[PDB]
Amino acid sequence: AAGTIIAGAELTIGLLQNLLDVLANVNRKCAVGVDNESGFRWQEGSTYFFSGTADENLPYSVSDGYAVLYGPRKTNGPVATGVVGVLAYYIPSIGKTLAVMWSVPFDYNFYQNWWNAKLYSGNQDADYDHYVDLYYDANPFKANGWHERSLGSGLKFCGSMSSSGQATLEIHVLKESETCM
Amino acid sequence: AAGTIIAGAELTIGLLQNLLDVLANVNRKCAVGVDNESGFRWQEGSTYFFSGTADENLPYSVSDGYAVLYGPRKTNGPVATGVVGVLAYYIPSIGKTLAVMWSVPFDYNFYQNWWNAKLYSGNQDADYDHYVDLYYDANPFKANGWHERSLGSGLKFCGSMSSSGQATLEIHVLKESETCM
Amino acid sequence: AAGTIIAGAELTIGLLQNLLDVLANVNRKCAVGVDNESGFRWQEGSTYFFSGTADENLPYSVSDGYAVLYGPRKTNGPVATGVVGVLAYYIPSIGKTLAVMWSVPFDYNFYQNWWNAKLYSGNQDADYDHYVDLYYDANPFKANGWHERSLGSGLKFCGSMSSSGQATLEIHVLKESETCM
Amino acid sequence: AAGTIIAGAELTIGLLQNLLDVLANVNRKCAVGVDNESGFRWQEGSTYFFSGTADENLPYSVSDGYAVLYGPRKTNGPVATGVVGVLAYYIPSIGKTLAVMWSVPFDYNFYQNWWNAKLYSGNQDADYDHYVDLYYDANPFKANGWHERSLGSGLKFCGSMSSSGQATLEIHVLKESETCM
Amino acid sequence: AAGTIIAGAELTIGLLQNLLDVLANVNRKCAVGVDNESGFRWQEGSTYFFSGTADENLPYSVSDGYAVLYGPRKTNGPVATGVVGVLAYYIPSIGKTLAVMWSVPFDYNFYQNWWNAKLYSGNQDADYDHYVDLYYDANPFKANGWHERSLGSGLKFCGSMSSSGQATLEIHVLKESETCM
Amino acid sequence: AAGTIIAGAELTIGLLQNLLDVLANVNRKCAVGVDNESGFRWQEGSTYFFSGTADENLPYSVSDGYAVLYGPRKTNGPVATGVVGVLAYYIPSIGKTLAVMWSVPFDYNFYQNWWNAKLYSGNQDADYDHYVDLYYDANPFKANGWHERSLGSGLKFCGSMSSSGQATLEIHVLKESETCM
Amino acid sequence: AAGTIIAGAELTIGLLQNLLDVLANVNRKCAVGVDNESGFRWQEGSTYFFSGTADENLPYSVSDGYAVLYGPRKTNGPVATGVVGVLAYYIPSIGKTLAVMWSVPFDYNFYQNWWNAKLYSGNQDADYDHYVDLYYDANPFKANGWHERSLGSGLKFCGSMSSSGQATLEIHVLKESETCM
Amino acid sequence: AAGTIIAGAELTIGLLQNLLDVLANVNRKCAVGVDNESGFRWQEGSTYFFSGTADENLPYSVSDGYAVLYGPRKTNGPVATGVVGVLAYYIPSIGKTLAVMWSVPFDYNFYQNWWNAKLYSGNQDADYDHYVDLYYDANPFKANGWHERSLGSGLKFCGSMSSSGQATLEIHVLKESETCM
Repeated sequence: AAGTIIAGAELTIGLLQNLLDVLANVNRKCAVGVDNESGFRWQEGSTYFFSGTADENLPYSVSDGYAVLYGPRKTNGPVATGVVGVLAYYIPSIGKTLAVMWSVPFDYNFYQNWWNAKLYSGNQDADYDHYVDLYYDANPFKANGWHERSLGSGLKFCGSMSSSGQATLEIHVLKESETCM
Repeated sequence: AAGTIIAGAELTIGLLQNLLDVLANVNRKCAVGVDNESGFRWQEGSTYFFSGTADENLPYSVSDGYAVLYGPRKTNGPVATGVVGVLAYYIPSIGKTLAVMWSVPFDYNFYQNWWNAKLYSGNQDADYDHYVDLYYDANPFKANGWHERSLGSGLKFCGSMSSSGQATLEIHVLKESETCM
Repeated sequence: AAGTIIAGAELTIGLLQNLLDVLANVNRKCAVGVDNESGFRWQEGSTYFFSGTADENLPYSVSDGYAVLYGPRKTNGPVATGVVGVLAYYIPSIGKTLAVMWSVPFDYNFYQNWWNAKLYSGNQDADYDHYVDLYYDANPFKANGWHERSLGSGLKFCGSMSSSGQATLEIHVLKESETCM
Repeated sequence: AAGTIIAGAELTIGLLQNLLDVLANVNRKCAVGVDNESGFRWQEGSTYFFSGTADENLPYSVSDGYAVLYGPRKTNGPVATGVVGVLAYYIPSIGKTLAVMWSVPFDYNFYQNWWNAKLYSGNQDADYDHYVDLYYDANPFKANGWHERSLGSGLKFCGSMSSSGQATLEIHVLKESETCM
Repeated sequence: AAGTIIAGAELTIGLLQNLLDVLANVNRKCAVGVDNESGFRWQEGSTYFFSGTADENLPYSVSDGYAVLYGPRKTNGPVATGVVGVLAYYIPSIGKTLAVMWSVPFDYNFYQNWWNAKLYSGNQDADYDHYVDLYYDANPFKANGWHERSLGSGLKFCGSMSSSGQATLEIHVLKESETCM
Repeated sequence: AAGTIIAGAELTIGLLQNLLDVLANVNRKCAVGVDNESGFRWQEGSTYFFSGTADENLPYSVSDGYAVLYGPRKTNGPVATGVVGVLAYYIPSIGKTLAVMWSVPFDYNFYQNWWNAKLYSGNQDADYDHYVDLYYDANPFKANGWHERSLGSGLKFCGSMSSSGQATLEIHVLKESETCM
Repeated sequence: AAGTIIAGAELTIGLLQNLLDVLANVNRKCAVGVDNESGFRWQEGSTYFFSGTADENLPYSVSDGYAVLYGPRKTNGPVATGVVGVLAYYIPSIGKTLAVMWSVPFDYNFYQNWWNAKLYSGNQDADYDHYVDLYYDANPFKANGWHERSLGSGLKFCGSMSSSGQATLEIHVLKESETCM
Repeated sequence: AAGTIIAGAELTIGLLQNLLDVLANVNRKCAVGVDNESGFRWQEGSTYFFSGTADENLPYSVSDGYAVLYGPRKTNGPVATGVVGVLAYYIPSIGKTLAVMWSVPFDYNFYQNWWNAKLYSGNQDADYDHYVDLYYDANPFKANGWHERSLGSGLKFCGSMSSSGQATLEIHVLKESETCM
C-alpha cells in the first residue's frame, strides 16, 4: 500500500506541475495602436477588461496627429483566459465617445481574434455594456486584414488585427473624406 | 513504517518548497508618479505602509513643475501580502497637506487595485488614520482609467492606475482652472 | 502490479514529453517579400491562412517602388501543421486584385514548398477559393530558384522561394516590358 | 536500521542545506548618504558596527558642499544578524564631533529600521557608548519619511531612511537658518 | 519480468536519444562564393539539391564584377545526409548557361568533398541531369586547393573548396586571357 | 553490510564535497593602497606573506605624488587561512625603509582585521621579523576608521582599513607638517 | 541476472560517454602564418592533410610583402588524430614550388610538434610524397623557438612553431641577404 | 555480490572523476615580461620547457627599448606538473646570449616560485643544461619582490616574480650605470 501511494502522489504532482507550467507559459497579448487623424482632441481615456490586464495607463488625451499605443496582456500565472477588453475616449468637439474593443482568446478551438470600434452619445466610461454591444450587437471584424467603416459625425476608421494570439491591433481614425494610410 | 515516513517527508518538503517558491515569485509593485503642477512647493515628504515597503526615499520637497517618482513593492520572500500605503506632503503656501493612497493587493479574488488623494488641514505625517480615511471614508478610485477630482483651496487632480499588480499609479495635481495633461 | 503501473506511467509520460517537445520545436516560417515596381498603388491588404498565422499586419497599401515584408509562421506549441496562406491587394488603377500564395508544409515526405501569384477581377478579400485556385488550378511554382510570369493588364512578376522550411519567398511585380531585378 | 539512518541523514542534510542557503541569501544593507552643507570641514572619520561590516573606507574628511557615501552590509554567509552601526567625524571649527547611527535588523517581527544623529563634545571615535546613546537614550527616527532636528552650535539636519532592509539612509546637515534640500 | 522490461526500455530510449542527438548535431554546410569577372551578365538563377537545402534565394542576376554568395546546408534534425547540389545561370551575351556543383557528404569513410563547373548550351534550369553530368561524367575537383579550367566561348574559371564539412567553395569565373585573383 | 557501506560512503563524500566547496568559496583579500606624498622616492619594493599571495608585482619604485596599488588574496582552493603580509621600500633620501603590514584573517571568531606601518634603519627586505614587530611589538591599528601616526625623520602617515574580509587598506604617507587628505 | 545486466550496461554506457566526450574535447590546431618577403609572386596554392582539415581556403596567390594566414585543425568529433599537413605554392619568377609542412599530433607520449619548408623543382600540388620528404628525409624543425635555413635560388626562411597543441606556426620567407624580422 | 560490484564501481568512477576534474582545474601560468633597455639588439629567440608549454612564439628579436611579453602555462588536462622553462636570445653586439629561467610548480608543499637570468658565451639555444645551471648552480631568486644583479659585459638586470601560481615574472635588462625603472 503506502509505497505506491507516495509513488502515485509523486507522479500526480509531476502531472499537475506540467499542467500549471503549460498554462503559465501560453501567452496572449494584444498590442493596440490607435492613431488619431480625426482633426479632434480625444480625452478622458477609460478602460474595461472582460479578461486580462495592462501594466501602463492610457494617455489622458490623444491630440490631433498622435497615437495611443497600449499593451494589454492575459492575467499572470496558470489561468486559462485570454485578453479581452474595451478602450474609450470622449471627443468634446463632436459631443460623442469613441470606444475600441478587442478579443484575443485562450482557446482557438472555440474562439478567434475579433475587434470593433464605434461612437456612442455623450461622455461614457468603457464597461461591460460596451463590450457586449461592440462584440455581439454591432458587427465585429475578424483578424483577416484591413477593414474600413464610417463612424458618423464626419469620421471613419480603417484598421486590422493579426491572428497570432501575440496579436497587434492597428486602427487609423480619420475624417470621412480622407484616404486611409 | 520508517521507509515511508522518510519518503512521505521527502514528498511533503517538495510541496512546501513549491508553496514558498510560488509565494516568493508572486510579485506586487506600484510605480507611483505624482506630478506637481499646483503652482505651490510641496515639502516634508512622509510615508506609511499598511503592507509592503520601498528601497528609495521620497524627495524632501517637490517644487512647482517637478514630479515625485516612487517605487513601492511587496515585502520580500514567501509572504502573501500586497503593497498598500500612503504618501503625504505639507503645502505651506495654502496651510494644508496632500495625501495620496494606493492599494495593490495579493489576492485578486477578494480585492482589486484602488487609489485616492485628498488635502487635510495643517501639517501631518502619513499614518493609519489617513489610510482608512482615503480607502474607506472618502470614495476611492478603481484601476479603470482616468479620473478627475477637486481638492478645495483652488487645486484639483486628474489621475489613473493600471490593474496589473505590477501597477503604475499616475496623478497630475493642478490649479482647478487648468486643463489636465 | 501497482509498482510497474507507476513505472510504466513514468516511462509513457517521458515519451509523450519527447513527442510534444519535438512537435513544439519543429519550426516553419515563410519570410514573404513582395516588391511593387508596378507603377500602380496597391491597397486594402487582406489575408487568409489555411494553416499558421503572423504577428504583424500587412501594410494597408504599398505604393509604387516600395515592398510588403511579411513574416508568417506555424501555429505555436505542439501541432504538426506548416504555414500556408494567401495575401491580396486591390489595384484600383487597373480594376483588379493581386493575390500571392505560399505553402511551407510540416511533412516533407508528402509535400514540398510551393508559391504562386495571379490577378483576379474586381476587389476581393483573400479566402479559401483563392488558396485552391492558386495552389491547384493555376500552375504553382516549386522552391527551385527564379521563375517569371505575365499577369495580364500590362503587369508581370519574377520571383523565387527557398526550400528550407524556414523559407524566404521573394517576388518583384513589374511592368511587362521591364527587366527583372 | 542502517538503511533508514542513512536515508534520515540524507533528509536532515537536505534541510540544513535549505536553512543555510536561506540565511546566506537574506540580504541587509544600508546605503548611507550624509551631505555636508554645514559651512564647516569634517575630519578623522571613525566607525563602529554592532553588527555587519563595509568593504570601502569612510573619506578621511568631507569638506563643505560634499557628501559621505557609505555602503554597509550584513556579515557574509549564513548568519542571522542585520547591519547596525555608528559613523563619526570631528568638526574642528566648532570643537564637536558629529555621530550618525543606523539599524537595519534581520528579524522584522521584533525590530524595525531606525536612525539618529547628534553632536558630542570634543574629538571621539565611534564606539558602543555612541550606539546605545544614539539608539536608546536620544530619541531615534523611524523609517517613515523625512525628519528635521537641531544639533546645537548653529547646525541642524534633515534626513530619512527607507523601510526596505535593502535600505537607503539620507541626511543633509545644514546651518540652522537654511531651508532643507 | 515487467521490472526489467521497463528498465530495458529506459536504457533503449536513452540509446535512441543519444543516436538522434548525435545525428541532429553532425553539421554539414557549403558556403558557396562564385565571383563573376566574365564581362557578361548572368541571370535566371536556378537551383537543385540532391540533398540538403538553403534558407535564402540566389540573386536573380549577378552583373559583371559582383559575386553570388550562397549558404546551403544539410536537412535539419536527425538525418544522415550531407549537402549536395547544383546552381545555374543563363548568360545571354554568349547563349549558354553556367552550372556549378558541390558535394559535402555526411559519411567521410565512403565519400569526400567534390565540386565542378561547366557551360551548357541554351537556357536550362539546374536538375539531376546536371548533377550526374557535373559529378560523374565531367571530371570533378577534390577539396585539395586551387584548380583552373577553361569553359569555352572565351571564359575560364579558377576555384577551390575546403575539406572541412563546414566547407567553403570559392570560384572566380573570368575571361580566358585574365590572371586569376 | 556492503549496501550500507557504499550508501554511507556516498553520504560521506557528499559531506566532504560540501566542506571543501565552502572552504574554496570563503574569500579573503586586502586591496592595499599606499600613497607617497613624502617628498621622497621609495625604491626596491620587497614583500613577505605569513599567509596568502598576490598575482601582480609591487612597482620597483613609487616616486613623489604616486601610489602603490597592490591586491593580495588568500591561497587558492580549500584552505582555511586568510591574507597576512608585509610590504617594504627603501627611502634613500633619509636612509630608512618603510614597512606596511596587514592582517585579514580567515576565522573572525578568534581574530580581526589589523594593519600597521613603521620606518626601520637602513635597507631591509620584508620578512617574518617585520611581521612580528609590526603585528605584536609596535601597537597595530584596528579596522575602525582613520588613524594618524608620526614615523620620525620628518614623516607621518594617516590611514584606515575596512573590516569586511574583502578589505581595503588605505594609507597616505606625508611630511609631518602636512594636513592629511 | 537481468537487473545487473541492465545496471552493468548503464555503467558501460556511462564509461563510453566519458571516453567519447574526452576525445571530442581534446583539441589540436595549428595557426599557420607564412609571410612572403621573397620579392616574388607565389600562386596556385595547393594543400594536403595526412590528418585534420581546415574550413577556409588558401589565398590563390600571395604577392610580395603579404602573408598567408591559414587555420588547420583536427577532424571533428571523437577521433584520436592530430593535425598534420602540407601547403604549397608555385613561384613562377624562379621556376620552383615552395612547400611548408607541420605536424601537431594527438599523442604527446609518442610524438611532438614538428615543421619544415623546402623548394621543389617545377610546379607541383602538395601530396603524401611531399609530407614524407618534408617530415623524414629533409631534417625538420622542433617547436623550440626560431630557426633559419637557406632554400637555394637566392631565398631563405626563418620561422618557429609553439609546442602547445593549440599551436602557432610562423615563417618569414626572405631574400637570402635580408635580416630576419 | 554483483549489485554491490556495480554500486562500488559507480562510487569509484565518481571519485576518479573528482580527482581528474581537480587536476584539470588547478592552473599554473607565468606571464613573463622581459624589457630590453640594454642599448643592444637581441635576436634568435629560443625556448626550453622542463614542464608546461606556450601557445604563441617568442619575437624573433627584441630591439632596444622594446619588451618580450610571453605567456607560458602548464600542460592541458589532468596532469600534476607546473610551468618551468628557459628563454634565450643571442646579443651579437657583445658576443653573448641572455638566458632567463622561471619555475612555477604544481606542489607548493615541496616547491616555491623561482627565477634567474645570466649571460652565456657565444650563441646557444636554451636547453636542459641552461635549466640546471640557472636553477641550481647560479643562485636563483625567490618570489619575494624586486632583486638586482650585474650580468658582466656592461649589463645588469632588475626584476621580480609574484608568488601566486598564476604568476607574473617581470625583468628590466639595463646598462650597468642606469637606474632601474
